[PDB]
Amino acid sequence: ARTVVLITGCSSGIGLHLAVRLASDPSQSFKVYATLRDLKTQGRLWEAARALACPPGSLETLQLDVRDSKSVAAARERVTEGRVDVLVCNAGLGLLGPLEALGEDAVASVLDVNVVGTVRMLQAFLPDMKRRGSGRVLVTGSVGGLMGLPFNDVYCASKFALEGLCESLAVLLLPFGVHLSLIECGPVHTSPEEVLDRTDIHTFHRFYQYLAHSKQVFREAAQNPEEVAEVFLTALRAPKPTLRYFTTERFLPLLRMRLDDPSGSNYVTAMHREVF
Amino acid sequence: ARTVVLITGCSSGIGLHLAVRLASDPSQSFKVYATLRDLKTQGRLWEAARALACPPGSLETLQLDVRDSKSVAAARERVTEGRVDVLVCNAGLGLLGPLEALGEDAVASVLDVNVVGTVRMLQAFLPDMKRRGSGRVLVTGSVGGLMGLPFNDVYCASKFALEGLCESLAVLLLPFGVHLSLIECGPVHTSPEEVLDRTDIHTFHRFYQYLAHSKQVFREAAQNPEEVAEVFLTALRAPKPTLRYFTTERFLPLLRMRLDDPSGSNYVTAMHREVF
Ligand SMILES: NC(=O)c1ccc[n+]([C@@H]2O[C@H](COP(=O)([O-])OP(=O)(O)OC[C@H]3O[C@@H](n4cnc5c(N)ncnc54)[C@H](OP(=O)(O)O)[C@@H]3O)[C@@H](O)[C@H]2O)c1
Ligand SMILES: NC(=O)c1ccc[n+]([C@@H]2O[C@H](COP(=O)([O-])OP(=O)(O)OC[C@H]3O[C@@H](n4cnc5c(N)ncnc54)[C@H](OP(=O)(O)O)[C@@H]3O)[C@@H](O)[C@H]2O)c1
Repeated sequence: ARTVVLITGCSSGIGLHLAVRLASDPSQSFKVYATLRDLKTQGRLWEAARALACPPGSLETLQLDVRDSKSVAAARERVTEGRVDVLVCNAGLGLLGPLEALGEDAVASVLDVNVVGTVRMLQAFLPDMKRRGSGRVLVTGSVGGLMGLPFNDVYCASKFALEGLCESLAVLLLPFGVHLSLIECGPVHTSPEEVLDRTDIHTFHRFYQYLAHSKQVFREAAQNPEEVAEVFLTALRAPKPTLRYFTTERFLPLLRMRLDDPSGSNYVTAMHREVF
Repeated sequence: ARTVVLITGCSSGIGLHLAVRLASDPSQSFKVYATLRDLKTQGRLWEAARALACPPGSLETLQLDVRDSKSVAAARERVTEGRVDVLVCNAGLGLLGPLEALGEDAVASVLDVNVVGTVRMLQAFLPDMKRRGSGRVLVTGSVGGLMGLPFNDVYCASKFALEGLCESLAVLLLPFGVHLSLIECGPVHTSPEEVLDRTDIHTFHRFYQYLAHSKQVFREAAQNPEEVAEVFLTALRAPKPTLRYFTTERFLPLLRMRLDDPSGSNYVTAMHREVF
């Protein structure tokens, strides 16, 4: 039988690229349920699917909004095979700006989608995997869940939360045969007036500096989503997958500095200088 | 003038002990606003305050429920001095059990109180600190925000989120004169039928094992809250405070193992063996 994959957030970026990479695999090993918060956004996915000649029936789209457990449960029921071999929790939101300029609703949304939405997926799909003694869970991670980034406080909070969620689950899941892995990505190729009204002029200036620095890092280091999507495939095919896969080695040095001074002083100084 | 301190979650545990330690300081240097989600729980705080002979006016209680920005803003307005020198974000919730047995509401609450509630406090109080070029923010942290613990998936998610939140803020706040620090605590001295209905028998058994192990760690290693509260004082008086203070060195070895194998495999195996 085919490996059934269900992926969240497939309208663009990594989830879209992974869905068509799997559905178009030359071996035809995978059946992919590409889920999207809003089905009106499915056009790029189908344009990409056609461009890679995904065979008819290799790819199916479902509406699945991870903020609603009813949407999660209805998409689970639509899996005609009655099982999910590979669950990919990829749906996510960014949030950028001075902490005091972020709306309360925008903050709550990032946490609900990024964190509670993955909890909702794991509650809905983990129990069947545990009973079967098999299944693979891949979660899209970020360098921002491993080290704090200025002006990405809430986004980072959310990615760090996924690290804690997944590591805690991994400790239990070790002898169940169910494998969880984070795919740690760096940058991937996928109004000033309102921010200034909500913060001070110095923070606003630092924000500009962050943004100029971010643009340069992206221009120099953003990876193609095909390259990132393939790390998911690598994790899927490992007989004994590790908790974390890194899509690049570029941030490891910073990571090691961070990890080697538990007071946090070396990291805070080094990252302040790197960005500003 | 006195150092004005506002602390969240003062009904018991660390926040209660810190509030009276500060209010009763022999130098009478601090004016403490001890805030509590529900004022009906203030009795132990006042019993402790009397036992340490806090001078009249050294300690004041305000209702402050970090889930509501209106409650945050009304308590801020009650600070008669018009400034907060030291803000202590300590309010928190635990959540223990099999991930599939946790209510959706209980999950959302842990994140809203532990993460969005600290964001709400920082939005309300950081701007005045930044304008003044001074102020200290202390956040109660946990060993669970530094490494994942089985059956504490959502709690850990929330503590890891605070690490990401605070580290991201610290990178920006470096040149503003506003100091943020996490106080990293280990264990501190502060129905089966329903869990079994929501999970499988094997997970339920592992849960028992976790709980027996947890009880032994607590019995052997829980620190007195006076000792933990004093680390907050240490951070407050440091001229150049670090991002993190540890209340104990007991988990550093585990922390270093975790940090030295970024694949996460060594930690997951070691912690599985430690608990089970
Ligand atoms: N791109 C990078 O530089 C980078 C780096 C490290 C990690 N990552 C991670 O990669 C994942 C995918 O992002 P991309 O692939 O990089 O970026 P992307 O295009 O932002 O992908 C995110 C996907 O999540 C979906 N989504 C948002 N809210 C959702 C909800 N409530 N329910 C279901 N789906 C929802 C988005 O769709 P709608 O917009 O239609 O809601 C979009 O399809 C994210 O978890 C992101 O954090 C990205
Ligand atoms: N105790 C440990 O073993 C340990 C270890 C590491 C870190 N910590 C951290 O220490 C902090 C304090 O806990 P303790 O001091 O250890 O435990 P605690 O007695 O649980 O303290 C938590 C305080 O948070 C309050 N709280 C809960 N929801 C709130 C809300 N919505 N608004 C305002 N306050 C709220 C609680 O009051 P109500 O119950 O009345 O809401 C209580 O006063 C927590 O952040 C905890 O994670 C504890």
